[PDB]
Amino acid sequence: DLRLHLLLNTSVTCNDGSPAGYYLKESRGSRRWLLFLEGGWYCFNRENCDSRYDTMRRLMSSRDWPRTRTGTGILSSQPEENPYWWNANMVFIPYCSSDVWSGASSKSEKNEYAFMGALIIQEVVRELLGRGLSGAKVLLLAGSSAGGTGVLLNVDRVAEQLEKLGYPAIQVRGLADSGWFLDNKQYRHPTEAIRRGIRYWNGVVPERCRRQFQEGEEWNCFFGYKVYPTLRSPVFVVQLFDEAQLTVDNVHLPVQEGLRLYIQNLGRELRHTLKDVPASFAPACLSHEIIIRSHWTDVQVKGTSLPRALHCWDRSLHPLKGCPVHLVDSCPWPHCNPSCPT
Ligand SMILES: Nc1ccccc1OCc1ccccc1
Ligand SMILES: *[C@@H]1O[C@H](CO)[C@@H](O)[C@H](O)[C@H]1NC(C)=O
Repeated sequence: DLRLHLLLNTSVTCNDGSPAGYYLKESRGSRRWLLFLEGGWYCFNRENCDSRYDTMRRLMSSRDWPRTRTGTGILSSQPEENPYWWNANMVFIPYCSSDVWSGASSKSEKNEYAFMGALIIQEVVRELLGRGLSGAKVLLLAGSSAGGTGVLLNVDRVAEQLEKLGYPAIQVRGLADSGWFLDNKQYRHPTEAIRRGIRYWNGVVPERCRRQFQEGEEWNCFFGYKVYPTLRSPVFVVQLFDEAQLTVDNVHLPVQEGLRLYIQNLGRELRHTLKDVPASFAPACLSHEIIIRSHWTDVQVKGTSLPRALHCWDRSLHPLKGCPVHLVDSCPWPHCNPSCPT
């Protein structure tokens, strides 16, 4: 169980103006800190956000949040469930801003909703420094789905925040799970929704990526293969046949030739975008998310599991014999890897 803390600065808020927060379980014998960003799609205009407020309200408000949450997967404290970081300080940051963690705009007489994802992350970091984060050696910013894209947009800002506050010895790193998407052609007839959302949210993207693509084109920085080369912090990417990617591509699974080629080309393109990413784990499976699932230990690429690959990453940041960090499947069809989830 991680315990809820609502933010002391009550001007940093969920969509509806209620306080944002975080769930914490401390481990005083450890200098490692794991901050996990929840996902859950997004909303991009007044009518679409009103719909979400009716039937997905925990993703827009803290009013009904429980006082505790169970840590699962990489957030478990049990070595059998979490071979990687079972002894770490654990933080779960709920997603209540509907802005893929990019916003910095308050509720006002002009704005029915507040979109403060980027500021929520900053304020969680700032309040944690008083509860032990000041003594950390490593801060791992992790996240799944919209939270995985949120890692890519925020990891370098966290590094900058800690340097300017006077903690230059804390090593900031990122782990982006199921947040690496392609702006490809649909199978039957996305970038428009992000382009509209960014204006609706006052969304912010990393500075080097913003300077490459310039005004009006910041939406490009929500796509992993375009924003990742601009990042300075070390980032491990977990992603080949992602179900959210296929949903936006209008693919629903006796497969004819046209769809067979479409699916095989998608896997080849994903593989291509990861060729020059040295810390990555990309199995040939149809699935979505992995790192907070209890059975995240079962899947393997080339004989190496995800917890092992992350441990090898840690060792590399002190090539390694028998402990690889770049693991991408080469076979071309979903589930050609025998260890894919059932
Ligand atoms: N909405 C969004 C949010 C984050 C990153 C990209 C995004 O574009 C939409 C999208 C395109 C392809 C596959 C999945 C989603
Ligand atoms: C509370 O958060 C807001 C938004 O980031 C900021 O303007 C303000 O400085 C914060 N308050 C304090 C006391 O730090």
